[PDB]
Amino acid sequence: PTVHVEVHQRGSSTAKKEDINLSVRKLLNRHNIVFGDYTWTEFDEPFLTRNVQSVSIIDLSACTVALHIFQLNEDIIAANHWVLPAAEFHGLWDSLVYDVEVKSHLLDYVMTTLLFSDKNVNSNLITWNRVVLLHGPPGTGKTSLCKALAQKLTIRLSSRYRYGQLIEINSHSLVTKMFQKIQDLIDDKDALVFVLIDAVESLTAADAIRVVNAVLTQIDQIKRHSNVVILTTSNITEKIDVAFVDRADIKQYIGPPSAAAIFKIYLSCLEELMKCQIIYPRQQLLTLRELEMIGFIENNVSKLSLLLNDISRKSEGLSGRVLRKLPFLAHALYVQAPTVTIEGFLQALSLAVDKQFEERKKLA
Ligand SMILES: Nc1ncnc2c1ncn2[C@@H]1O[C@H](COP(=O)(O)OP(=O)(O)O)[C@@H](O)[C@H]1O
Repeated sequence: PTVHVEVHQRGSSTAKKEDINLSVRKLLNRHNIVFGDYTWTEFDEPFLTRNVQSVSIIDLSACTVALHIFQLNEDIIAANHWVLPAAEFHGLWDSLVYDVEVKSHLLDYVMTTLLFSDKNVNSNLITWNRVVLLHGPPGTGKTSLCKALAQKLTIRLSSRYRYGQLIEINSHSLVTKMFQKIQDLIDDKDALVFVLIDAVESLTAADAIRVVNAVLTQIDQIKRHSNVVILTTSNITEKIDVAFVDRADIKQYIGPPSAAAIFKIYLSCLEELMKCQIIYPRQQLLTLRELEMIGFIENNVSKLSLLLNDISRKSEGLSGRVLRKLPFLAHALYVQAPTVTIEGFLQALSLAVDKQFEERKKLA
């Protein structure tokens, strides 16, 4: 069995990754027994304190332990460009809460695609290509998940590629000049190059006819390369569109979150405010599973978690975008103070949610 361990090497570190590889594996033999996903940020060994920010075990270490040691990179006309792994995308993957194994299977699909591409599997005999489509209603994290997926793959494939690239083309819009810069990045075969075309449905809605055909033909060229992956998103979940998108061999529906997911999302927001001490004092909050084990009995330990559970349920229907914005509105409208008890914040969050749906009915 294989266990994955992501090692965040400090930007200021100059040590070889083989040295870090041996240090981290000594640390794991020390602790050796693991209960689940655990992350060390403080170390006793001074070589690790110097060169490693965090060691995270991610989903008894007699399994096969795979280390992924990476450094974050701290820093083209109509395109955004990041060198991967990018500091901007650090923590994005974990901030996206989907139902079980949406992100897992998506990672595995692209992993198999890259494996098949790397071994020159004949696609006439086994179906695969280099295009990925996430489709969903707007605000479900599709663009973020593409970026987070590109970051995960670069980190997980650090043995085959030395770094990654992400080019985000802004659909709202020389075309030869942009794809020349993309080809220069592809020319470096030590790099896994991701090209992200957001909301491709706007292309078929948009003189405008020539620009589209120019981009589709440029896409057809770069996808001929082994180190290229094309990520696309569509905010219309149902409709058919453009060839390379409709023929994408990986299609994933991304819908709005369930009440179970909303609960986790809110929990992550409340944890963050407690970490920053905007919510003070800190209090213990229960997960759904923990609530289910006590049959949802209302007592001092559970009262506030039950209240959050009920806020999550009347939040059903809202997108993730709105959900992670509501704690900001809750604080700005109903707290307006540097500090607030969790009781006060949950009440504020509840009002903010009601306000969202009042605004909704006015649009109806
Ligand atoms: N399922 C989710 N869980 C947590 N946060 C989410 C989720 N979906 C969206 N968000 C938040 O909304 C932000 C913007 O979403 P975005 O990726 O632009 O949506 P889309 O591209 O699908 O329109 C994300 O960066 C994220 O913080």
